[PDB]
Amino acid sequence: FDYDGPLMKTEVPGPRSRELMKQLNIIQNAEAVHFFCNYEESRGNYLVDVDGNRMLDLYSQISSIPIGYSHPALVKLVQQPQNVSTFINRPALGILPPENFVEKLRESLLSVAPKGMSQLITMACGSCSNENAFKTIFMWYRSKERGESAFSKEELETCMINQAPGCPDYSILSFMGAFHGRTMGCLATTHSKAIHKIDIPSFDWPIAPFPRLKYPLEEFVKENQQEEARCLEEVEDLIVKYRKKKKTVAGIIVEPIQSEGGDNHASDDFFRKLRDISRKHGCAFLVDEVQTGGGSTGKFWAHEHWGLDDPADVMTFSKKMMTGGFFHKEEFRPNAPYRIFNTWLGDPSKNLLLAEVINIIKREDLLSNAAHAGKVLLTGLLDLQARYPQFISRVRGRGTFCSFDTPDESIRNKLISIARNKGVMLGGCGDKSIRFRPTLVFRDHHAHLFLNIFSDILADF
Amino acid sequence: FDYDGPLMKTEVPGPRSRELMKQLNIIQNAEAVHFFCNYEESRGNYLVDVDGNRMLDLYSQISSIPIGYSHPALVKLVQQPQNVSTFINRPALGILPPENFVEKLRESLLSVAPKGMSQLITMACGSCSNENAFKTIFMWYRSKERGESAFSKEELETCMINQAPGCPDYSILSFMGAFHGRTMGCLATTHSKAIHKIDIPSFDWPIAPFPRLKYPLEEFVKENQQEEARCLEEVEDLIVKYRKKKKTVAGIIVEPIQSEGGDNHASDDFFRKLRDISRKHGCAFLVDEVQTGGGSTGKFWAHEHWGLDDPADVMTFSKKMMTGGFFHKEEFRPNAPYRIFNTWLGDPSKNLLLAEVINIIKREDLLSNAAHAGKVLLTGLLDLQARYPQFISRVRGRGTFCSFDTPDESIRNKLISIARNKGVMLGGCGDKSIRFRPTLVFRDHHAHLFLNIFSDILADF
Ligand code: FES
Repeated sequence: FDYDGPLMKTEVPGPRSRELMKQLNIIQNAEAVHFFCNYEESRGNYLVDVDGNRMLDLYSQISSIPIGYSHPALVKLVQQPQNVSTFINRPALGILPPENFVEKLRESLLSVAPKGMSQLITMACGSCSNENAFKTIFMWYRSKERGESAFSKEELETCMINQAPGCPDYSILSFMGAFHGRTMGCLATTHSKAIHKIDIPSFDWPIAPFPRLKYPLEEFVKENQQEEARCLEEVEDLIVKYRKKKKTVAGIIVEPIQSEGGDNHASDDFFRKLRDISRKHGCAFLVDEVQTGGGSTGKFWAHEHWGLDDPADVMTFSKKMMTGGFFHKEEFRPNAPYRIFNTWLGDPSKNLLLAEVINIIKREDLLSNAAHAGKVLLTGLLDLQARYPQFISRVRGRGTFCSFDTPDESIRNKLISIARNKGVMLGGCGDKSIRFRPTLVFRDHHAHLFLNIFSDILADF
Repeated sequence: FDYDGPLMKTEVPGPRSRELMKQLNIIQNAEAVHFFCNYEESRGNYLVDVDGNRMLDLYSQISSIPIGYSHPALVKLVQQPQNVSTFINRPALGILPPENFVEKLRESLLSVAPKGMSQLITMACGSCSNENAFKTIFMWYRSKERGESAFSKEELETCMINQAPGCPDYSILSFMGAFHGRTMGCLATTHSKAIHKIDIPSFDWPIAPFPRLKYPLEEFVKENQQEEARCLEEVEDLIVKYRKKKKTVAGIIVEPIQSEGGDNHASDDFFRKLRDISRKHGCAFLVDEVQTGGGSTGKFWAHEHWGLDDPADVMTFSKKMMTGGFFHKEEFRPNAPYRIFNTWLGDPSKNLLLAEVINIIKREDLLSNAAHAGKVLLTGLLDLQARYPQFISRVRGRGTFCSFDTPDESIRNKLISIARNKGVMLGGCGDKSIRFRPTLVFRDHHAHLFLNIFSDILADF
């Protein structure tokens, strides 16, 4: 169920990982590879590599492993003879769903629907979740402008050759620091790192500032309100400007906490006021919970903290949820089939696993546990921040979704490398931040284990 | 392995399907659903629905099931204890690949690499395959223009805010009638049906005509030559035109047989000459084999019929291949990591299945089987075309990738509906075509089962 602590045999990557990396690098650029893994031996919060190292994994495959490695409840699912068909007969779900499709959706995604959103479409990853949410929003916007009218002859002819009016020049507004995926639509709304964006054609869509809070929060209450207000004003200005340019903003996308761009937080007030700005200008409000969703902030969806009855029009998800997709309000339901569509629309085998994951999260109270273990973690980070101000700053988080900055990227990288060799896997986000993304079976004692290991690391650093 | 023929109990959709379709329609638009399926009872070439109907399936989940339903070799894989981890521990493949990653690629995709393409990146579907192929091509074209110069100050700045020169105004040339996926980059190269395109923002990229062959091929040799030469000229004119527009064509994307757009074929000669045009103007030649790939034309990749040692720069695949991805030439390898990247990059459980699928295709000589079973099907279609000229025209195919036209969409849909009630599932493409996409365990005797059912339908029509 759970190993007792990490156990290191070699530096990481070790000799066997380096050999496999060399082989992989023949067929593709393999420079991003950290090391090669023995998933069969990995269990709970512990990842085992091919050199026999066992590390405490606080990165969880870029936040996508919900209840740990080799979870016994999922092992038993794969072992049931009745589930074999689900793994080897993949349907074109849009046209030929399996008998249990709706019941399995009730056991899983529908049991955790966000407030106000009765509709659900499934997708296989976070990028096609967001792309199809964009499309759903453009279709809804044009519907407001035209319907209940038929498509015009001119629209139908021009859309086949990539021309207006069939292909409108509408826009989605996004934020600096955002990350929403890397397919060409998503990528236009992504503003994380130059290397993600460069040499790829884009869209002239509006880009607003996301707030940069000053820390510690109790000392900058007024400065941070002013910063949030200034950003809200620029959002509203942009929407007016792009309407004048004939590039109407049909929707606004935002993450509840910006991840890849550097764990940027903002107050619940900011998001509430942003939701209002959205409604006020007839913009669909798209909340991207691909990384924040699934419980690590202490609530199943992070937008739940805003306490709104109408938090959004569309919400996308993936990663911990195993499958992707988006919930949406009834009024965003496409008016005809084959507009939001692709071959597979997810995968029933992922829904099979997700239903059991959701069952475990509920039965074992793991939302509460993330709040609790996350408070232990953050408390400890604040203490190390106090004791090592020359290395640690802007300690921040919600639930286990925590982070801090280091003075620069070289130190960030050195700390992550040292930590890994000591048995703890950490992720970097932004320039010089270190981020935590523990699985949902991360408990108090894992937090205390990390803190005691990292404390020793700082003392020797 | 397989039943002996279809066995119908009810109209399709029957009462239990119509009840499930009503439930699903509460949570999403379910108007595209044909019926609900019992995949556990489905076997080989036969799909069984929830009302107990057993249909000969000649659509195979939109040409994505490679060796039929519930194949016993695939059943065995899921039953093996050693494989449980591959199904429940999904890795972030770009950073933390499993120990067997490279070896399982040697057992599967690399054992069928196209000529001249040493590189391989995996993706989870056809859309992100084509999206990342576009990006790979744009990065390559820019590298041609700048290398050995590094990224300029201005580029690194402008790319973060969606502007040139960081974000170039390059284009991908695509063909009328094409289908390449529905994410916003793919969608700009798709020109299949207005319903796919309407109300979605697009890119101003060049669109060339795809040859429309006249049948019988034997009576139109000169005209078909001239038609292809006309299209080739128009492609080359578009590349020149768009270079002047300062919207340089970085690549050309084409299907070896256009599927969704209406099963449009062209000669092998046309494709060789198109490949040469691409090279001549320094465009990458991107061949989309998401639907034609995996054996049904008699060769593993449909471009293999062209007989070239250098058939393309990049080739994408998905559907029958279980996983997506693209092969490409070494000169197209990304210079830096994190440019072509996403969380999952495919799924090792699909590679596990695909290695076994490829083993079966080889051991059971299924490429040659598809050429033979396809010839028998096409011979029978030609006979029906001679006997029923009021309903059947332009019979055409390669391997089991066959199709014919009916007089109008209304008749097409009625014939599909009648055939389904008589035990055979067919697909449509374009305005008024009926298409065949049988699985690779479709045999000459299944061709005759279909032909005899369809002959009775046509006599009573
Ligand atoms: S774009 Fe989501 S799986 Fe391909």
